[PDB]
Amino acid sequence: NFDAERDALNIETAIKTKGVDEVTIVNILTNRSNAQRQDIAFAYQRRTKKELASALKSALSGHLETVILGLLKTPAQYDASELKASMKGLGTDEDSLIEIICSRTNQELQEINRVYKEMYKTDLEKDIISDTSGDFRKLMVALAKGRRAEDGSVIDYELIDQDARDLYDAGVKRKGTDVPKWISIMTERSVPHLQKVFDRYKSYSPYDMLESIRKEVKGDLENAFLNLVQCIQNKPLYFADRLYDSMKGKGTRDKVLIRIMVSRSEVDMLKIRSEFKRKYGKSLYYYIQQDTKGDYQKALLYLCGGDD
Ligand SMILES: [Ca+2]
Ligand SMILES: [Ca+2]
Ligand SMILES: [Ca+2]
Ligand SMILES: [Ca+2]
Ligand SMILES: [Ca+2]
Ligand SMILES: [Ca+2]
Ligand SMILES: [Ca+2]
Repeated sequence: NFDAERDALNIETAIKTKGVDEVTIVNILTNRSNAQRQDIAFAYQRRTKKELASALKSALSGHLETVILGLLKTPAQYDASELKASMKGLGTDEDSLIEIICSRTNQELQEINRVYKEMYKTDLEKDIISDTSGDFRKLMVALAKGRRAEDGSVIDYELIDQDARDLYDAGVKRKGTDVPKWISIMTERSVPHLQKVFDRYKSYSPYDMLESIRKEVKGDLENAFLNLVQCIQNKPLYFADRLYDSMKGKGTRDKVLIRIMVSRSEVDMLKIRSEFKRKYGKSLYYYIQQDTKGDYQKALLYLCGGDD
């Protein structure tokens, strides 16, 4: 039913339309898959002798442009560029770096690592190492390797218990914190395993994993661990809370809102929407409506997929 050549045509027309027909441009790209958008972009370049992304960059502006260009990139290219941007210039955008490095799976990170080097001619790890220091750097480096254990069929009950005690002994039960021990367990073990480990941890500790983290560390490192545990325990809820934070207050933290909507639209948006509505009483759709306007809002609402 999909027709790249045709979509590339309608978009060329929309762009040509006096004043630029954004509604049409949004209606198409926000209602197509990422793979389909890739075909449309190929069909386009052939018809115009110019890259689709490049054409939309000249034709669009503001937050809408940000949404659209992000959508034209493959998942790995998007993440790679968002990562680069988080480290660009002196200083670092810790939140963004953390959000991506903590939430992506091995398969995603492997591709990201590959695409990153091709795009920027340097390894993601090298840039991370240059932009970070201390335990925070250690954690971000280990997670970025994308070498976490795969979901096994056999539940390792003995390991689950030892990991829990180790986590407990490394923090709550000692002066200071054996951060390396925490980094090792939380980056190497499979997600299903760690979910069980965190439950077993509650059998030994009066405070769960998240609260333990708040008690033991601070700064970027504390932020990384909290984000990571959330992604392990309930990723869809993790994104729902970040979505809530980017819109709850004055204005909007557009960069966060956009990245999540673009990067999770084809992954688990349905679950994010469900967790969001359950926790906040109103739909994700509703919050986007109150915080954004114009073609930008319409674009985000399409990526949302519907109201709840
Ligand atoms: Ca217009
Ligand atoms: Ca522009
Ligand atoms: Ca930097
Ligand atoms: Ca900073
Ligand atoms: Ca301690
Ligand atoms: Ca703290
Ligand atoms: Ca707001």
